[PDB]
Amino acid sequence: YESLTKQYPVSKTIRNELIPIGKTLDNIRQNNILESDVKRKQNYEHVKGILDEYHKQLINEALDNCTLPSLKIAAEIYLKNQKEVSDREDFNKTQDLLRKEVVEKLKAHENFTKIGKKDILDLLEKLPSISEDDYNALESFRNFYTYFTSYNKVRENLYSDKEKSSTVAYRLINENFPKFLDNVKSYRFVKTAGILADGLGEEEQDSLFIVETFNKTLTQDGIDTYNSQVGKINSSINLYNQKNQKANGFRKIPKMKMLYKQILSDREESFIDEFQSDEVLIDNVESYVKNDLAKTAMSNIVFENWRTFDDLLNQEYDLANENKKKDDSCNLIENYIHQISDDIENILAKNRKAVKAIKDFLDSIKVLERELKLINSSGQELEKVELKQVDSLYNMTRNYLTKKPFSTEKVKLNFNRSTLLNGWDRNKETDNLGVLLLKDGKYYLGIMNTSANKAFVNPPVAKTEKVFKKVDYKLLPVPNQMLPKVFFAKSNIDFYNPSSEIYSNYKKGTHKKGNMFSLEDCHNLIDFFKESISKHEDWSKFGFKFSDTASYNDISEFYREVEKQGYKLTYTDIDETYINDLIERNELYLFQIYNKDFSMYSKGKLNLHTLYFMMLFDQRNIDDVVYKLNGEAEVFYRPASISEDELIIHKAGEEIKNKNPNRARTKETSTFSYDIVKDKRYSKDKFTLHIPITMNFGVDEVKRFNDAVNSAIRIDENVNVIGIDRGERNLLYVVVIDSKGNILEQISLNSIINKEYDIETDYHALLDEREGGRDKARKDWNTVENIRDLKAGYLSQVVNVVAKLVLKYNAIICLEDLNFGFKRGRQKVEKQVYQKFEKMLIDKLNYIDKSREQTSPKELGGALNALQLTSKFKSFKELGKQSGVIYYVPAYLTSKIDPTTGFANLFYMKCENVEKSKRFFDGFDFIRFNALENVFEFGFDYRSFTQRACGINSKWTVCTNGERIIKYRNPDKNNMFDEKVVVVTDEMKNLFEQYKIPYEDGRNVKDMIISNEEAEFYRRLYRLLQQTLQMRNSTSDGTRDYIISPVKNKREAYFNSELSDGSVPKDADANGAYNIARKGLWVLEQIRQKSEGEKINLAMTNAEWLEYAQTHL
RNA sequence: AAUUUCUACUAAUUGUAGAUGCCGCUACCCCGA
DNA sequence: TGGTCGGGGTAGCGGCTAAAGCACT
DNA sequence: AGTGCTTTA
Repeated sequence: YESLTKQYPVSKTIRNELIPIGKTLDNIRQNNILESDVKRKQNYEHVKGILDEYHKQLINEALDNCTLPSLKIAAEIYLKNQKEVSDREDFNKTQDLLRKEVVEKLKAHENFTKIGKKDILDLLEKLPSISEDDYNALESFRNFYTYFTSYNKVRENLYSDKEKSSTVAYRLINENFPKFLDNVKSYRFVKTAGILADGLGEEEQDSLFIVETFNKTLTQDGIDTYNSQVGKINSSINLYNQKNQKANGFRKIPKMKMLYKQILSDREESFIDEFQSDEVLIDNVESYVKNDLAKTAMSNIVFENWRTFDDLLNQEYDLANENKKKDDSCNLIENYIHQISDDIENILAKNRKAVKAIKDFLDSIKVLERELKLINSSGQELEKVELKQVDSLYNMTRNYLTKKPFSTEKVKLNFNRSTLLNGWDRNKETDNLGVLLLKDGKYYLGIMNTSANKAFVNPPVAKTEKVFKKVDYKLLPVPNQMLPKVFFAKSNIDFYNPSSEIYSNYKKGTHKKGNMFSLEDCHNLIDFFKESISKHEDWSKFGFKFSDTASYNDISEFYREVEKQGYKLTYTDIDETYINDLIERNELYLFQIYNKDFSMYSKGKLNLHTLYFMMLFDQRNIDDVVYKLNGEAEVFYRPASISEDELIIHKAGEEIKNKNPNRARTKETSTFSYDIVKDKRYSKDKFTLHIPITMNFGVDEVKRFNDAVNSAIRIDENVNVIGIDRGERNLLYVVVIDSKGNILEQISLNSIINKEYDIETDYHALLDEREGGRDKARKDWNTVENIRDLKAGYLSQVVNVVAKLVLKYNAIICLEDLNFGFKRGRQKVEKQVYQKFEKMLIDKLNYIDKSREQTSPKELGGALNALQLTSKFKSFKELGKQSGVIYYVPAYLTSKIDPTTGFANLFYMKCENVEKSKRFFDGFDFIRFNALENVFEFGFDYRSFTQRACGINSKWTVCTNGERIIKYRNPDKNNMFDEKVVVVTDEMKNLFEQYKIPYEDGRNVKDMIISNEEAEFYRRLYRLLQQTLQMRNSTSDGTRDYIISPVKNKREAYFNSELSDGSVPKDADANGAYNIARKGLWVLEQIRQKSEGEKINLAMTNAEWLEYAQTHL
């Protein structure tokens, strides 16, 4: 499995730590960044609600009020069967948004705001603010490096693929017209809204047949006009919705109309305009006739009852009168809350009034909205008026904590250079302000001061032999763009004439995508590029070796060859004393980096991320196709969190005890030094970096899952398979196997152990009893352990275990499916944390690394070339397919039950009627009894059962022997139950003695039982019949294992889990893991059966699975 | 009870063993004061 | 069941982005 | 005769 190595350009962002070195307090202000007092954020009442609010004008004065409304502009049946046979993929385009130029009509108006042109947001005041304590008019701050592609322009594509299901400006026309073709295929006499709308009497629209400018719902008036009034009238009326019949209540949750949820620009942008008095203004100042009704209590300020008159009317018949469920008219029991919305006869009429009296008044109308319940004004009036137009902006007034990660109004400050760190190339040394440097071992970092940026352009040669080595590099970005950018600029055209024919060819674009042309002229263009780069000196410093003239790289291949060669790092000696001589002038912000790892006596193994950063500048290695520093690397300061006083800590003499068993025993004193210990990471200030990384830079191929597995598929080196399962006693018991089902491991991941350190961790009961502690402590207050953080850490540790197993035994991972599977079901892990375990196991299997103090990195797990075992995942919808080396198989009717009979659920369902029970018995061949082993054995054949193709060969004779510890129900003493049957046999000898039947003849005693008729007799016979087959034991507290299949496995084995043999699963969930492994080997055989890049589906049928499980020997 | 970040660690020790894309685009969900 | 406020996550939704003209004071 | 840069490409 030596393929799959650096076969996908993965990328990461190392998050390292900074500490200064030298003086490192350069500036007179002592900030060293000058992001130390922004002051733009405290008392933000002047500025709040300006930019994002005037986005409302920016959208309103640009969108097209009168679009091309006609759905019939396509002029097409679509698909009603009244058309020609030849579709020719045109009808699906008619379903699709085949129009193009409505965006062109949208963008007709540039639409700058009343307050200011873009220049007010682009002119550099070079200040954090201009506003004042009294008021502000055109407040702004400096530009901060390309807001355009990032913050505000994302809102300006509404008919596009923005990947959010609310900007519904074209999915409405995409969906409603197919729905109307359905509504004319069938007719609307099944829906309730056609006539429940006692008035309008329509499902959605005033007249459903006609088209309409549905974007009226998108604007300020919102979906209230579309929905809210008929929502209000929807109540206990229409008793046939509450009294079933052929229609008008065809389902319990119909709600037959909906326009899809409010657009991104809605729930947003309350009312305010450019005025010379400022307000925080979270509330509707224009007009709050809105009422988000929530109709339970009226006059709750001055009534104090959650239901107004229901509280007054009665208190006994609220529960004394029987509920509606068993005793089914809704209009007499629930119509109270529908007639409760008695409308207020009048229209607190108030606006933002008293702010001018003193400088500080904040929230008048917000307090009015808070204290007053919704105004009960904008009702319904039995017909769907523009009532409740301003719920859409009260929806800004509420939930304002939810929507605001980043607009352009709140970007953070940094060094006095917007482009900080955008590129650390040779030529851009002067402007990008960044410089890399390092001594031996300690990795330094330099940032030039703004005053003397050009001071570093002249490094004098070495004088003293105290080096302070400095690193620089050189590259060539985006060669699709730089190559046409250079040699076609008007300046370089003057400095070097190109041929007019080639310029004409490129301007018309003969050589671009989608054309047949003279390949010799394409070669002429390529030569023009090559020789005009030969003209250069800065570009010519690169060792560029492009292709040959016999057949040159295509233009995409040309840019690939340009990009992959274009990166070279080097270094030059610098006098340390000279750095000391210059830093006095406050001209260079120096830094250096370390963490837990960089310390020689700290011999312990490295963190994985300090290995990458350390090996990045491994100057002895070229790092040609290995990690390359790239892109912006913005820094981040945080302040100190917790004080030393709050750090409660013992002084010298802290011989405290160990929490762990087997180390609280051996070393209870906890021998230690007296550098007394505590988490210090929050005890001080901090500086942090982000270094983007393109691990496996320059790799020339992105591939797929079949590509990411088929190399293993031809020649195996992987045949083993990991099983995974969960259960009660073991949380996540795992089982690996071999090709032919030989179990090779039985380790419970409840227990893990540091083998190299070779001291037992006793992880069992540090897992199960600790999560039990969380279970019994989380009910009343938020425990220290989050509800899933311990599971996250445990699964994180398990990733190392499974990765080591994969690399040791060659085994491939075969986690259970959760799509072809049916239920959600009772589970040991509640919210499908197993799903994010799949995600984590993919995410790490993108790349184990040793991460030790010294390395010889030329290895598969040597941190140079990490094996990319699985390609990246896209979606859980994409899951259910083989994610590289993480296959999936279903898990249903086999997670608990061995397949030897498998009828844990009885082959028939439970019997109630006496004659049906008799018929159910009559399929049996013989019910018998032998007093030797006391076995009251039975007999039956497969063919006489429902679903007579599900199983295969149910001719086995279910026996009855051995004890069972089954979970009785004997609720006499408040849900008591007998913990066991004494033995499964002999509990019905008394039942036979009730009739005194000759049960020792060897006859089919059934012949008498059909003649016997007693309800309790057959009820108890049912209980013992289901219980003798209950082959999994309900393990007690202080668990005991008994996997006891009544059918013999040819040797009276019963797969008895009390035994010690390895092939026998030790526990029930271990047997389930074994079953998942046996499905895993089958799906691997299914894959091997194929012989092309095409692969059959991963799924299984229950019949086929039961067939193979029967034929597992 | 030590970190750069998270779980758990004491683990010969101002540390141990294993894991992680930071800013960022706005959305859904699912049950609930 | 449209009835209102969540409430915290879930999943598919920018990244893994760096030189050169060019209009510049 | 020009440094900031938003532009491109």
